[PDB]
Amino acid sequence: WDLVQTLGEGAYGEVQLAVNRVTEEAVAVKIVDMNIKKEICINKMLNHENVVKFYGHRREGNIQYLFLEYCSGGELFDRIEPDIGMPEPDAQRFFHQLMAGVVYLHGIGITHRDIKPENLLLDERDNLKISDFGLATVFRYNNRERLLNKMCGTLPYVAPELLKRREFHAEPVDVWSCGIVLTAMLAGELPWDQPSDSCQEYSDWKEKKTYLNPWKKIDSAPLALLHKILVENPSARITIPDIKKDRWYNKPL
Ligand SMILES: C[C@H]1NCCC[C@@H]1Nc1ncc(C(N)=O)c2sc(-c3ccccc3)cc12
Repeated sequence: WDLVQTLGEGAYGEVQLAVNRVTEEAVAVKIVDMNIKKEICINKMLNHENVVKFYGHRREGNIQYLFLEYCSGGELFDRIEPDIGMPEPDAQRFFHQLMAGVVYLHGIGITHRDIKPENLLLDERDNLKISDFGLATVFRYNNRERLLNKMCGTLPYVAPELLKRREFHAEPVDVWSCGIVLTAMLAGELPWDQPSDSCQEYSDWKEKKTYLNPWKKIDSAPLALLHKILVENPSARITIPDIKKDRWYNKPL
């Protein structure tokens, strides 16, 4: 493989675009200097259209190479116009695909714990794929669930129970982050810096002050679904089987 260019760079390491010397086949290579062992272990379990395909891995010295399907459409983050978002049919289409991916992971007892537009890739046909399983874990062993207690994710995307409870159910945490992603796609704005009564924007949402931004930019139909997902009590929060039945979710656009 010839490393053509950087696709992403950070504290975690880097992602390179690699093109095959003879075939001209393009793949993405995640290069990490030794967590990653768990990322590899989780990746080996996955097989679905709405998850970044894992080809395999190779360790050279103390550096890990993860061979992944190349997603030429880039991050969902870059499709979100600041303070605008994107057209409602596009947001709906990406939300459907996001839900399909999350259903798949939850079905095999895996929680992502880092759902955000920067961790959602688009392929050459604009198909959405869940990416970066470095914070992911097993929450169900054999029809038997375990509660989680890890402080994973970026505060604007995290569910409020992470700040309140000693331990919590895995699935409502991913459902909440998907709701934040949906808000960002529809209005191009994160609704609150923190999911706490101490954050004015969070208190405003709980008080139903939807004449304020970002809610004033969102249509009544997706707003009604957002009112069901962004529920503080994880026990009262909408489950994915009920999201699949929502009026806006099933509205042809
Ligand atoms: C998704 C991002 N989450 C934070 C860590 C970095 C990560 N970046 C990437 N990871 C993997 C791939 C892949 N599997 O193809 C790609 S592709 C790409 C891209 C393509 C086109 C334009 C602009 C960017 C970025 C990227």
